[PDB]
Order: sequence, then structure tokens, then C-alpha cells
Amino acid sequence: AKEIDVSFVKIEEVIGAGEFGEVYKGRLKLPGKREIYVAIKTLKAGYSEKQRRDFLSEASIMGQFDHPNIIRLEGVVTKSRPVMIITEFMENGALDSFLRQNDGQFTVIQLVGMLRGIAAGMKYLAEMNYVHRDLAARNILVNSNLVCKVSDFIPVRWTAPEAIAYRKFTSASDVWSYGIVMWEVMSFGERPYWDMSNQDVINAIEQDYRLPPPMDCPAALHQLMLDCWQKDRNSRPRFAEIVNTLDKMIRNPASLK
Ligand SMILES: CN(C)[C@@H]1C(O)=C(C(N)=O)C(=O)[C@@]2(O)C(O)=C3C(=O)c4c(O)ccc(Cl)c4[C@@](C)(O)[C@H]3C[C@@H]12
Repeated sequence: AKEIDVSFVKIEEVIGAGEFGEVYKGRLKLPGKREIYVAIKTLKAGYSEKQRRDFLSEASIMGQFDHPNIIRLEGVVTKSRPVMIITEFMENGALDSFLRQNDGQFTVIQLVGMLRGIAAGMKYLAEMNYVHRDLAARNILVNSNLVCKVSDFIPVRWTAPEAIAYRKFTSASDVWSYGIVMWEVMSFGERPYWDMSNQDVINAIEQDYRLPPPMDCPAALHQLMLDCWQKDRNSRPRFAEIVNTLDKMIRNPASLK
């Protein structure tokens, strides 16, 4: 939780209306340091002291994380009004819209690199005993160099069956969600289960339906999705094994067909 003087921040265009409030693209220029682009999150106008505390508690959590695939907190504005959370700027935005706007424009190995980065950030979060519960391509952000970073600090079709049926949220239910993300990425942002209703998805999953390989998806990558979607949460790979499998695919690209 580093305190940033608001005079070091210039707020430019709006780039989103999140749930707590608005997000802006801005510039951060600390004395003696090179200027960087940042995302500035604001709380909706008229926020209560309780909403303020809730907001700054989110910041406190983000500040604990220091990983290349986790959104970096630059600092907070709390001495002046309104409060703000300042994070690193991700030029390409949310991963799902980024893929939908660039359909077919990335190679398989670029896509696997993106998935590897996400798995590495998720490994770090799980190692620190945090369960995301909301892992989806819409909650991953992408910088100018295609590095993907986990953000967003019940979406039924992203959620593990035990998490829906028994509210048991663990890193193993995040792994289920990660398998759905893999499918979104390899499909360039298709909707999981398409137009199936939430209950249709639940019923299908209970009858051992699983999503098919996206077009031109390597068989080995779709198999790793299916491993993530094992009914028994203990049979799923942990994020450490996912990273190692994706590394081995990257290091052995013949594995990709
Ligand atoms: C902390 N808060 C400001 C937002 C958030 O939830 C993040 C986080 N620390 O988990 C972000 O990554 C964000 O901090 C963050 O980095 C965002 C951001 O840079 C961005 C860019 O660059 C392009 C498109 C979009 Cl949609 C976004 C955008 C709206 O998702 C924001 C979100 C914020």
C-alpha cells in the first residue's frame, strides 16, 4: 500500500465502468522517475465510508502480490478525495475482448504462452492460499507484449460442479475455471457452452458432457482441459503441473499436433 500524491497523476480517457466505479487511463510521474501509463480506479460518486474501507481493503490485498502475471498495484490515493487505486496499465485490455477483436491473428504457440502466464499467476495465488472464484478470460488483462495478468481482485459456466453444488471453493475449483479459460483462449473468445442455459450446463456436466476441442486446437491442449474438468477435484492437476505441462509443450512444439 504505497501512498501516491494525486499531483503526480494525470487522469486521461475513461476505459471502463467497473462495479465499484470508473477506470481511467492515466499517467504516473513520480519525482525523479520515468513516467509510466497506469489504470486509475475510482469509487462511484457518493461512496460511503464503508464502501471506501471495502475499496481500500481490496488495495491492501493486491499490494501483497508481486508476480509478473498478477496485476501490479502501483499505489493508492487516500490522503485526498476521491480515493483511487493505481495499477499498471494493460494496453490490450481484457483477454476475451482482445481475442474476439483479433480472431485467428495469434499462433498456437503464442496462445500457449498466454495460457502459461495465466497458469503461473494462478500458481502464485494458490501458493499464497487465495482462491480466485471468478477466473475467466474477462478477468485477465493483456499488456502490449501479450503478457497476460490475473486481475479481478455465481458465474455458473466457469464454476466447478462442487463449487456450484456444495459451495466448496478451492484452488482445485480455480483449476476447473482455468480449463474453461484455456478453451476461451484457444477458441479466440467463444462463449463456453454457447447458448446453453445455466441449468442446461449444470445438467450436461453432471452427465459427463465436456466442451469439445476448439477448431485447430492441439489434442494435447484439449486433453489438459479435460484433466482440469475431472469430476473429482483431487484428480485435477494443480497449477504447478499445468505450468510444467505447458512449458514442456512450448519446449517440445512437436507435441502441438
Ligand atoms: C484495480 N482496478 C482498477 C481494476 C482491476 O480490477 C484490476 C486488478 N488490480 O485486478 C486491474 O487489472 C486494473 O487495475 C487494470 O489494470 C485495468 C486496465 O489497465 C485496463 C486496460 O488497460 C484496458 C482495458 C481494461 Cl477493461 C482495463 C481494466 C478496466 O480492466 C482495468 C481494471 C483495473
